Amino acid sequence: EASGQDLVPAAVEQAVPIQPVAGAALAAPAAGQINQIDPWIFQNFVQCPLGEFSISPRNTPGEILFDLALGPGLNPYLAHLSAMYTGWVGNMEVQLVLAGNAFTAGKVVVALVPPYFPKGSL
Amino acid sequence: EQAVPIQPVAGAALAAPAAGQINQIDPWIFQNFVQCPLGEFSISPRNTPGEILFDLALGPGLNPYLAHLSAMYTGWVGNMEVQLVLAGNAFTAGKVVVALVPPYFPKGSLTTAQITCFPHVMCDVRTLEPIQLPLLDVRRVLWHATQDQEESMRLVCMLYTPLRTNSPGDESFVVSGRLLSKPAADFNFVYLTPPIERTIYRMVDLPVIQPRLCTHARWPAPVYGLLVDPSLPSNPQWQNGRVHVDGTLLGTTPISGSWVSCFAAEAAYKFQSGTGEVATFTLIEQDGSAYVPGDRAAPLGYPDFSGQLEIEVQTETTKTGDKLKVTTFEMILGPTTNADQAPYQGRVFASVTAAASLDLVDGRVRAVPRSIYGFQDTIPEYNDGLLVPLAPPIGPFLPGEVLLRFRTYMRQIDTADAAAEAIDCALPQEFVSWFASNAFTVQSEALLLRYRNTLTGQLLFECKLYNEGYIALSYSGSGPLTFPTDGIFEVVSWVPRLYQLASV
Amino acid sequence: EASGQDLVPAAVEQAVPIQPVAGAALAAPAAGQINQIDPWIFQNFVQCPLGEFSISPRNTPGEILFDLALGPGLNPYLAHLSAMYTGWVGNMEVQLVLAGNAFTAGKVVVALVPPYFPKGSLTTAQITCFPHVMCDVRTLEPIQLPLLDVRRVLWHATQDQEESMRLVCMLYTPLRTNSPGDESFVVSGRLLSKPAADFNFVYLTPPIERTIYRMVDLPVIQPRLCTHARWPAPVYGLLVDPSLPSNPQWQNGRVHVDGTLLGTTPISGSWVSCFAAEAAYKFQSGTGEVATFTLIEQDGSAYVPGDRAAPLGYPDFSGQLEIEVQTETTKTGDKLKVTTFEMILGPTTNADQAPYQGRVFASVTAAASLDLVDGRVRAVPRSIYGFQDTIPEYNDGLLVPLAPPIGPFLPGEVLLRFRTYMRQIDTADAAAEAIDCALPQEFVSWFASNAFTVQSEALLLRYRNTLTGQLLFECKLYNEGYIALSYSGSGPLTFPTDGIFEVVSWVPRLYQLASV
Amino acid sequence: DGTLLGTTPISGSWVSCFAAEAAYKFQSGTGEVATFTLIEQDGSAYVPGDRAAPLGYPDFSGQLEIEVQTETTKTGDKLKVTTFEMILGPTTNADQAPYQGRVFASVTAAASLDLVDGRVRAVPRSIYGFQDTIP
Repeated sequence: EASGQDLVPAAVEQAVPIQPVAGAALAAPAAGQINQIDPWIFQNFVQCPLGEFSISPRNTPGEILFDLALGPGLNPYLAHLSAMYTGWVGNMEVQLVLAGNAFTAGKVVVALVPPYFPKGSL
Repeated sequence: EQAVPIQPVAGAALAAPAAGQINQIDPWIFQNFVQCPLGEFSISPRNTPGEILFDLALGPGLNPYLAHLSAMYTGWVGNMEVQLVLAGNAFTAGKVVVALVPPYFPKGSLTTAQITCFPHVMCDVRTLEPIQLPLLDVRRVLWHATQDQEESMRLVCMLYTPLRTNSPGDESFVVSGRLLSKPAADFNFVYLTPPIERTIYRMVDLPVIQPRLCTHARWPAPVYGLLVDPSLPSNPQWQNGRVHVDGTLLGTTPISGSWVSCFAAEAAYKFQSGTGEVATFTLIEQDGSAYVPGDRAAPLGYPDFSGQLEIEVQTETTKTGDKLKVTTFEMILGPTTNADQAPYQGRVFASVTAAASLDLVDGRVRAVPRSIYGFQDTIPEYNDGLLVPLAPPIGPFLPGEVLLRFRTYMRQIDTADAAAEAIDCALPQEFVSWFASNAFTVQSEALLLRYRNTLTGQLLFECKLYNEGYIALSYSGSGPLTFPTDGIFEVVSWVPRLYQLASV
Repeated sequence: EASGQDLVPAAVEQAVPIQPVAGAALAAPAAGQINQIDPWIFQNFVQCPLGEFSISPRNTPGEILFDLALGPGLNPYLAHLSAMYTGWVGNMEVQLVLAGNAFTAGKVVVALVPPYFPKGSLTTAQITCFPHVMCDVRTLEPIQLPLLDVRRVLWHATQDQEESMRLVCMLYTPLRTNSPGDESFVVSGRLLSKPAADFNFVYLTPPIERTIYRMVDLPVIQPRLCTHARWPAPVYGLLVDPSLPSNPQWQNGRVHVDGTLLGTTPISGSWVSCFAAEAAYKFQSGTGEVATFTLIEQDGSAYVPGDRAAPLGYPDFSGQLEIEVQTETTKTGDKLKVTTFEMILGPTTNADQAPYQGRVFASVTAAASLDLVDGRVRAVPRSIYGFQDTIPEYNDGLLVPLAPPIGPFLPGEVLLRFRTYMRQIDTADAAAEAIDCALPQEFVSWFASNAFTVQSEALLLRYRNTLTGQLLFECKLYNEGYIALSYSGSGPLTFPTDGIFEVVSWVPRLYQLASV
Repeated sequence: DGTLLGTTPISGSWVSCFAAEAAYKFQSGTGEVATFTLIEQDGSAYVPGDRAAPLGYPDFSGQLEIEVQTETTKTGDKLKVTTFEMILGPTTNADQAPYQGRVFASVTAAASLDLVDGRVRAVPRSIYGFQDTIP
């Protein structure tokens, strides 16, 4: 552990109110080919293409920090396998590493905006 | 946390026997906190203990899945459940007290010993997790009605003990807090009803028209650019283009855009051996309705700028061959120490400079302005020399806010002045005839407008619309800054009048 | 929980060595009436009248922070129920909220001093011999501690007479800060309190009006509308200024908090800076008309030399002032007429100017003899020539008993002046000079006609601008009828005149205010 | 219950006196003439409402001698408190508009008593021809 605990260690995936969602079990009988991705990609996390952002004190409230859309463009692998295949399915797990100095404050909110929502202001 | 001395309070089990239906709620609302945007605050080391940070009442307006869901139903009844997040780190100190004031209480100032005699929690500014606490529904009628802002249990949050922290040279460490709120287990709506749109829960949405096309409000000519100018008078009392957000029409503002700067009247033409053909118009509202001296300083549409202007009038001349003809006249608006221009009473004297006794005929007239002379952005003489009930000056801006302008240009006769200096209004007429044609209900004090470019999408500034009918903009420059005139105004939310914008 | 735990969270009532004490079980058979107090008062704590204190690094060790005595004056309820009943009993529970920044140090000690102990010194050597508790000025939670009722009579009376178990604390070892820049964190305290298991009142009497636990009500009227107490003119703006003398002894607009007048403060708003007198008009070949005014109270009652240095309402500045007088002259055709006299205050090298004895003089530059018959008349001012805000010669040049100077202030506190301007007759410049009182005349006429009971040393005020609803400053009000405000700037500082002074809570003298 | 009928001022000093912006001229007849534009005594502006006059305006007829502070532009004199002769009753000839905020005052001075414009409050010095009827 670090030293010390005048920080706030959120290690728990907070409870988001959204049902589970079926992945490549709705595309197995309608994509005429068997496919799997190397089972050692599912093991370690890895930085997205768009990986970095900064929260500087000049950023007012409301400035979208990182607006990243689900797809193969969220790994260096899944975006480099997705040049062979034509199409994808399924879920994903995203980490978020923001561990600012112990002399800071202020809070961010992450919102799983659904499809077909007009891009723009938010 | 949520240990306050209040008995449980029943809802939707006390108003079911006397309510036709008891409708339920999409059960994915009971599992998602939402924020009422007047539930934000920012403590700062320079805040004396006793300020009221947020004061908000129970209702369906605290949760935009209810402010909208309450257009289909007649009445609501039940509890809510709120939580407060304080964003402070472990090097701060100083308490904050949240109190559940009951729903019949003389509003006003509560000194820091009167906010703790209520039921209340006290919590530090070093608490990570949200401070959950319930918002029960203490009422006396069975179930409230949705189209009726009636009293209900309020939350008040007071800075009990000042903040004590260090702070760098920028920007002095505000401890910001937010509030969120979701329906409790038994918040039910009562009677289903065809959804009427103009219920009293509606963000005041502004017309989607670029300020370059909207018709100006003080001179009949399109807008030619909007700008800020801290050098010009910062508290003018123009009498046109003055509409409160909640619909009312301050001053002499007309609901058209064509009534502006032009009056209708019954004309009285008579010849004199001096200036010639003088005219004494007895005023009237343009549409035809008679005019009586009332609370507004002049008939609807009269000008509100001092200086000489000519008017164009159709005169049914009784000569031979020249039956009908539009001629120009000459009228003086300013005091000028000799002029019986009493619009407040309904008499305006306009003359010409003609040597012939051209025999006009009296009758109804509407007088469109043709050109100003010696323009002065100050009040004409609405009475002979006395006072007159007029609209109060625009304001008051927070320290570090300047009025937004909507500049148009006007015709002008002169001899050496070439630059066409001209007038500006607070809101283009397409906003006046839009706030008077909806009668929006007004939530607190000011909307957080935003002027977005239509194609690039990038913001330009965050103007704050004060519902007394103007648009303040945070600014610190020295000279008049000019903005692009091809964006779009769009609202964001309500906001407390103590809000601080982003400097431009 | 907070973040984090480099603080010290004393949540436990420390063990005080004192037996339990029976409350309203010794007054049940000797108070011929059943009584209970609303059972929802026993549930939540609530701030006392005297609730606030401050531990600033300047406070040496030994300075008593809060010395509060057990009684009904320790809740806003128990002090508002105790206007009906006559007498109380029983225990109480007091909290103590001192949660200073995590960069402080220093410790306080709280000692349940028993009754019949001589009030006064209580130095830092004999505050630990009592049954005490030591607590750090960093403690996070509130620190509960009891306040039992040690007594020898069954139930005390509800007049301040009785003596009960005070609960005094003391800045044991001083507060010193540790953060690396130009700031020491004054730790503010709070004090919440609730009646114990068996507090109870005894006999039910009529809720008399002028009772003893009226907190304070300052009149809800803007300083812009009030009337000045040193010149018949409205108030035109309040401000703070260190440049001017910060210890004057104005003999007008000087009332205690409990109404006791001081010096020569009138009760009217019209009696101000004027006087009634039996006139004596004569003529001589020099200046002309001479009036030997024999002073008399403005209402008509005869003047007498007393402790106050002048008749009620006599002007307490220095300089030449004109005067309006309604006189009935003998000249035919013009009998009744108002005329203007002139009177010079202060030393004049010809000074039988004894407003204390009862004689003053006026002189009009009349050519002929203004044949004016002597007569009782009042004299209202119209203009001042040589203004000097200092005490005039109340005797010829001798000593005269008068009101003490406005003080004393803490280090860094300035008098808060309600300022007005008076008509001026001068020759060179055109800046009408300014006079200023400590309390507008409405406050004097209000305190004089209410007779509150001051509790400890001062009332912590505020200033709520009613238009917008934001505070403006945190000014403290001493009992000697002046409003001290903490301030550090060099030039003056003017405040708006729409605020509503509202009392917040009692407070000792050592309360370090919030600078502006 | 606190309501303020009529035009009663709160401060006990606003009574029977009014503040106004002055505008002196000197006609060659009666003498100086000041056309006071009335203003609420605290300073805030005036608007014709439902009370008869600004707060504190006197409600008794009779020619009233006011005493007012003024400033002159002559030599050796900078400030001086002078008097005026205001008429309060109907007087059968006066463009007096206490409701609209315009009141006349004059003196008897053959010379041109030059005075600079400004803001002045007219406390009443003396009355003459008193009547207890509304002006």
